[PDB]
Amino acid sequence: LDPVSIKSVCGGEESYIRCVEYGKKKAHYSNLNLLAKAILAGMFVGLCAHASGIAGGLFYYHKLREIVGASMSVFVYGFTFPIAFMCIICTGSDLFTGNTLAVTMALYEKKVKLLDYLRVMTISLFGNYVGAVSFAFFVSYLSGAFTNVHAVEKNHFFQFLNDIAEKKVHHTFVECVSLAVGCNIFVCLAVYFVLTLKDGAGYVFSVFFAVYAFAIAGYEHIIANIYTLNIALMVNTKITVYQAYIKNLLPTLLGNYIAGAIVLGLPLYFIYKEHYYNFERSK
Amino acid sequence: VSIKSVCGGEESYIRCVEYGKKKAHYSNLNLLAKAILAGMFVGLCAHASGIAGGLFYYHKLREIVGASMSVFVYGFTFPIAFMCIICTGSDLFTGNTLAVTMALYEKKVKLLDYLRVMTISLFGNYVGAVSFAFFVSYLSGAFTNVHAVEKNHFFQFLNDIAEKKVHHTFVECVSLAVGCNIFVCLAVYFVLTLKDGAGYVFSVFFAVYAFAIAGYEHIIANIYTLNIALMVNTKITVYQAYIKNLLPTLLGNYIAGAIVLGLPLYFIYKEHYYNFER
Amino acid sequence: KSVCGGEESYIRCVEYGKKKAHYSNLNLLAKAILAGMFVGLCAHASGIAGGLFYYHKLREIVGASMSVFVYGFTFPIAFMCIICTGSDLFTGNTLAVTMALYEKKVKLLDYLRVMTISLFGNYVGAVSFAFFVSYLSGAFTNVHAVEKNHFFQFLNDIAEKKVHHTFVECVSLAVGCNIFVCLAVYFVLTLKDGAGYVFSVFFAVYAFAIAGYEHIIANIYTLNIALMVNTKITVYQAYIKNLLPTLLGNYIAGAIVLGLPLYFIYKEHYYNFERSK
Amino acid sequence: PVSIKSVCGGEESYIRCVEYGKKKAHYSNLNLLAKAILAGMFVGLCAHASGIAGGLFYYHKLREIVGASMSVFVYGFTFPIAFMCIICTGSDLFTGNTLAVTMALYEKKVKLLDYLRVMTISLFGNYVGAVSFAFFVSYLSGAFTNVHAVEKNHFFQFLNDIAEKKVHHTFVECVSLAVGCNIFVCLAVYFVLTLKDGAGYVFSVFFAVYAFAIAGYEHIIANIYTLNIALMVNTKITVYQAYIKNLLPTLLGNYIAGAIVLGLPLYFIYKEHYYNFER
Amino acid sequence: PVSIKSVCGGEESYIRCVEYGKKKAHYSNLNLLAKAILAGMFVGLCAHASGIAGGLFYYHKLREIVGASMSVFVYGFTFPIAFMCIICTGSDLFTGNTLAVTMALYEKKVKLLDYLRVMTISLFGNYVGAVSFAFFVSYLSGAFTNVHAVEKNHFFQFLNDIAEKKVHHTFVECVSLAVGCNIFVCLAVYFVLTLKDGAGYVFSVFFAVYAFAIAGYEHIIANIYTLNIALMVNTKITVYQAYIKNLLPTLLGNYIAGAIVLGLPLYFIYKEHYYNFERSKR
Repeated sequence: LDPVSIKSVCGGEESYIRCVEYGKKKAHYSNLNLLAKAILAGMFVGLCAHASGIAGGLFYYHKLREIVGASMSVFVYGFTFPIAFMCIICTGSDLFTGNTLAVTMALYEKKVKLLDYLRVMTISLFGNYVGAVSFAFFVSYLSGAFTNVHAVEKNHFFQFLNDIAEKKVHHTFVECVSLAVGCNIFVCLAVYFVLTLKDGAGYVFSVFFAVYAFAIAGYEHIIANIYTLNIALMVNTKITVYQAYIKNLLPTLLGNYIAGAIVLGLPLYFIYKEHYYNFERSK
Repeated sequence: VSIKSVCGGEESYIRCVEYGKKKAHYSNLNLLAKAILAGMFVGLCAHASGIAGGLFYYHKLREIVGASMSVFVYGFTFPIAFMCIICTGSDLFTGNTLAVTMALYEKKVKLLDYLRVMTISLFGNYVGAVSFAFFVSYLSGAFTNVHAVEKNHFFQFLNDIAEKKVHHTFVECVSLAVGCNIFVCLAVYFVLTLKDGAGYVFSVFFAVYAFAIAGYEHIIANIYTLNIALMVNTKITVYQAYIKNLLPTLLGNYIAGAIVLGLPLYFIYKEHYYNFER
Repeated sequence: KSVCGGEESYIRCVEYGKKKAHYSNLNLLAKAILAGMFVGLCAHASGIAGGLFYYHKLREIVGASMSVFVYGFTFPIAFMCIICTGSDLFTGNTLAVTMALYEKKVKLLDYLRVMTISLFGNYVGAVSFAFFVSYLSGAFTNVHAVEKNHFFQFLNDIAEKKVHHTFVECVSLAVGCNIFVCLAVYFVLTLKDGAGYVFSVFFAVYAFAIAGYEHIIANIYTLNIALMVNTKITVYQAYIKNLLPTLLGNYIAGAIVLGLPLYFIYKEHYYNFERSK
Repeated sequence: PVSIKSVCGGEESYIRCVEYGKKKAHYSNLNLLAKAILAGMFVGLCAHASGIAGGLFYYHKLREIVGASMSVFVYGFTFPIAFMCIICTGSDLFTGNTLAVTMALYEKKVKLLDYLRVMTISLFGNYVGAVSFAFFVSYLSGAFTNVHAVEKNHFFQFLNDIAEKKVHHTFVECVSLAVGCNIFVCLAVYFVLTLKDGAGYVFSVFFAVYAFAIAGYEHIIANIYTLNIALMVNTKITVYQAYIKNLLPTLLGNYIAGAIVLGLPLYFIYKEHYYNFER
Repeated sequence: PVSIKSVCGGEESYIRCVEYGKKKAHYSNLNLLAKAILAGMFVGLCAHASGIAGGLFYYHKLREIVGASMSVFVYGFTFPIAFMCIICTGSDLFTGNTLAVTMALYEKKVKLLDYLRVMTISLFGNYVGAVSFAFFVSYLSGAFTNVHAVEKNHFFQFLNDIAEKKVHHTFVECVSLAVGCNIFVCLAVYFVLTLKDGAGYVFSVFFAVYAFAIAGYEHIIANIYTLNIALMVNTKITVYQAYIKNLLPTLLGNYIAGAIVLGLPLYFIYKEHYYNFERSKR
């Protein structure tokens, strides 16, 4: 006897087509369903961010730092954080960062009209913001986790956050923009990874490595940064709204959109636009 | 030749709805044993993980890394509980909320069966956890106070985790339980959708690991930890255990499983379960 | 799909347990011996590892955490070999052949023959890999210098602990062990894929080990070799205090706490499945 | 019950290799250039990420105990995802192409000019993408700046040390290190061509990449990224040391690894059965 | 939804093995030689990588606190990639193919002449590949050079230690350690042969070879590469202590493990089941 082979891989035309169709479907939903999907996605992001911050603050201890700095903490933070996108995608959710590439690709192919593009993007952005800030208020702020203690021994869950936030509010426009470009490149790949492996083992680990690289690299995300900076504002961490909404979030937003539609959408449309035709004529 | 293993959203929603539905033809007596066995599994993994963490809680290591490696290895070790629970047909409260409540919302179950399934499973988990705490953890002398400071790294850890679980306030434990049960319901959704074997392990692993290393409270693990921390004469009072820790984390886990994930999910997908029947 | 769980698992298990009696006697003995020396192999490995990390100056900071961690990380490879080769190990089969007995698929004499022969073969394999490999290698010998002796102190520091545990302690720890191992066999026969096999057995065994639970077969190896290298123990302590309670506890767990309930849980399904055809 | 064999042997990996290489030259001169640029982009991005990791693990005090141990390990843990992105995106890397297309040629499926067409388009696009990402992201971010203080300057100092060590080798050393690198790389390509699984695709490449990373091997495209960005951030190196001392030897070695060490023996083993295959 | 299971363990994993060990003997002399040489190249490559890792971790100040733990740990984490190379590219390795060729002989599918021929070709190719990589790559690359400076020499000293531990053994010690090594690697071959799924191959062989390496057992090919590179970079050993004190015992023990300790019970257990395979084949 001899077993039978299974094709657990299919790339190229297949993946691009899957992504364009994904972007196409997002049209014939309704406003409420997209709203809810986006809010759930924001909730998941915020939850995994809470978890990763607590890990980091554990490893960001009074004395470890005098030797090791912020390495172990950022590492475990990155290690803990990617579970979120698995939740998001396998729940049926909508992420603004993940929708840039797919839906602008469906736009380029002249399937999703413009008003649809705009309302989908706006609703997803709004819902993600809602989810993240909500989870920042109810679950985190009321849990007394990241609150100041005035004890060098015990306050290592505060400094960490503070530090990270104090880091994201001193860069310049160009810096944040490029870092967000890198972020969205990664997460778009991560999305491409989950629309291509078509198996359980492949999804988890590809998305894991993508998001771990994103985190350990120090890049920026409009949905993660919202959570972090809002909650740091809830604790009276040494930042303000100016330093957060007016300085950082707009850079990250524009960088994500760029890396989504231009850096990675135009090339992919150009390369494959001629094989997406032979699939639409047949059917 | 070619077909895709993973299936999210619609298929997974139908799956979870039917899984909640099937908890109501089991004649009131398989549920009890299934629950007690899941509780035994919980307490077993908790014993193992507490030993793991008391190892990295040594006298001198505390000074430098201060309770980091302990929590990390505890989280790394705890997950297998869920795999053994699911691969055995057992029943767990924190994971039954989501499914049975979705089934309820769809008018495939009544309030009677819903309430009694909830109650039976809760009681079975309590029974299993306390039984394992008595038979294995207390008589094994693994968590005995050896007053010497070199060898007492197994007791202190427990004393210094439960002591934390019992000096919260209400809202705090409620929120932390909401987080925990969101993670858990999500691990269950995974295990129902992936249906592969690879993610069947690693998705649940990562989810439970985040749960543990984040600081969230789980109703069953709490029962075990606190009961066995009572057996060994820690500095926790029996009032600080049942009226400060279990009530709020229970409420929070039910909140999370029932309204946070369930309601919006049933709202996004109500339409597409109305078509499968026909 | 590549996983069913719950019902089909019980049936797979009782069938796997039922085929152990059509086997000839010697074949079963050979499988048991192979499994014993597999256990001894992986134990030698895990021990050299935990000894590497039981270093003179590393102890004074972390104590013994790194060593036991590496032990638990390395050991979870024997049972993969036992399963893939078609062997038969005692702790793993306690549950399997007791269920076949419950459903009236196996008699008493044959069930007990299976148990005796498998235990004997496991002992043979363990002691054989001990003598012919671990003791002639000169790997655990003493050197009388704290710089290199970290491979012997470890042993002197572990079998001096399995020994001093009292009766109920060893019984409960063996219970935990055999529960983990029963779940491991359940998984490895119900999760139908390589990733599933490997990563559902690995975590179970790592937890068993890191938890301080005692296994009948592993402790045989450890105590034999600890006797050969002239550690600070004795045959009395090695056989009476540690092995008999471990055996009793492993059997109690595999055969009562775990198989007696689920048997009642999933009885009608096996019954009608055998009435099917 | 069903029987499954998601793996395949060497008789068909070689054929897939041949076919992949054969296909590679049938594309336009435009989409090939774009694929190359995209692969270089991926490479530069993951190199940025891995270098920031390694520098994070390069603190003042952690150096005085473990030197440069953990940094290389985390670097090599982070580096591998580049080839996943590349292969699943449909893009081509120059090193991978060196073995894939040389074989297409030996079998006489391709001709002598499309080989060079493809090689040069790929190398040009890889250089373009690497240098572009080095500029738009790694120099516009102040990540690898010389802040001039031993607390944070580690992020730069690491690069300095790595770069300096990379450019002080003799001609015969870099060619051999490059040989090893490209061997591992073409072998990971072989893997992802034959195994046909997500677990495979991910981890078979993870291990190989971690290996040629932490072994101190030299890769042709990686080096374009880290040497060009080094020039930007004003390390203690020089363009002569960066181009005539590393890239020429590295390229020669990568090529004589992809196309001789592994290419000729394989073409001797499995050529007969390719004749069996065609008909 | 349809069920799929990949691993058909036990009985099947024997049959395949036999056929495997048989194909090696229908091949030609050029093919098998090239295959062995490629496997040797792979072994030498991965061993160089692993030594560099371990010495990077064997830093002057790290040793005074940890000894040699992290070194061997990362060595064992890095080495288990040669095996996948050899498996997927179709090479004839010695310690591995010994069990299969035995099984093919015991089952009277192969002759004694052919057995000796295949074994000699395999071992010769391994020696060639490993020495070629130890000279053309590892020795010219100055990786393991002596600098006579402790802040930097930690890639040399590591080697100078490993070898200086492999050549203060006695005969029975090395024989048993080789027995163990081969009981591990033959087992790894069994895993990939019977798993038939992606993660199976990689992670099974990874754990097996990691345990092997961390165990301290000796494998005939790796020791060739290591002792030869050490002789190149002028450690404190010589050739007598290389082939007379380590390689003969190691090959002996490995062959014993392959064809006697393991396998022979696998013939006795299953000899019939092979006979169960032809008559119903047609």
